[PDB]
Amino acid sequence: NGYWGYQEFLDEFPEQRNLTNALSEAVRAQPVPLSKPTQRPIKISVVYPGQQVSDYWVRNIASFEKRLYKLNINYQLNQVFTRPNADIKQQSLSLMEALKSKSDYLIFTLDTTRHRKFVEHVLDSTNTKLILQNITTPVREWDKHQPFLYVGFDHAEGSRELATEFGKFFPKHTYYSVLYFSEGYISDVRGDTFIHQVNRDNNFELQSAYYTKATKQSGYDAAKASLAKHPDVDFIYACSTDVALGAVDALAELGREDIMINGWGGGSAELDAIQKGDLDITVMRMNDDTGIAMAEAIKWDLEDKPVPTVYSGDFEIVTKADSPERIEALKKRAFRYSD
Ligand SMILES: C[C@]12OC[C@H](O)[C@H]1O[B-](O)(O)O2
Repeated sequence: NGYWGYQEFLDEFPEQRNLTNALSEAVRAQPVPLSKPTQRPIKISVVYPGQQVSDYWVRNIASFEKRLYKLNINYQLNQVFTRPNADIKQQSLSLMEALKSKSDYLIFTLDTTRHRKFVEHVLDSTNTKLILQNITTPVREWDKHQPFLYVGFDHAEGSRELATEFGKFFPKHTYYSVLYFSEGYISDVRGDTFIHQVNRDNNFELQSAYYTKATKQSGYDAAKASLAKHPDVDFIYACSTDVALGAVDALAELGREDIMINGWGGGSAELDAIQKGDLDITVMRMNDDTGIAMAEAIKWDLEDKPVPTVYSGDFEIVTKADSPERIEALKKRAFRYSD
């Protein structure tokens, strides 16, 4: 709460549903280069998390850049990567550092339930247009001055999808445990969604839930702790890729192939795990649509057209039973720009 649902926000503001639908159609269709020429190259700053097992951020940037080049948009890209185990203070520092640069657009990610007012205050203190990655639920407080774009793949949707699938894999009252992200927005929107739906619809019983540092090692450690205290579960729900892959390592170590485990995002490492059989299911992002959306949103802004506040991309479900052909087809769709 303090957030709009994606679909709810689109229901409340039809103009926005039009703008977002239009953007989706623009993403789907062939590049249509910049109508109105620019005065000079546009300056773009990026603050993203580096050194993760998840390829989402790097792929995102790659697709963004490809699409910019095809729209004949002339840009300069200053990329900053935050070291892992980087505090939120450290992230905020990287962020101010990037604001010094006085760029036209700033693309970044930050926990908005832990640094809500910080971001609200950055918003009110620069002419740089902000794009918030990996969030698709606009903040209610910010009605006076929303950022230029919230962009991502809606966490609650993907979680609902996973919930529905686990509902098919297992009978009512199944015991399970959860591996959250770090405390904050992602855990709330991927984990609690899942727990709520699964409890309400299938009467599953949660045996334990653990926060992580959002790293592979942490998902491994947390899986080990969790199974040490609660060995008897039929599956573990993981809130993210790195945590899932750590947990897979732990499950192999403890010899627990009787436990099911999901991925979250469906990037390359996950798809490999799925094809190996290590990961049982995932919800796959059609990854590149969000890089392209951002490039399309900047075009419109430069052609002086209205830009929607939010854009979410779509998902597919993938299981270890899917054929190589299905997988390759999905990769063809998701990594069309970033390969
Ligand atoms: C993008 C992301 O969101 C949280 C984490 O940064 C990534 O891991 B992930 O692939 O599970 O989704």
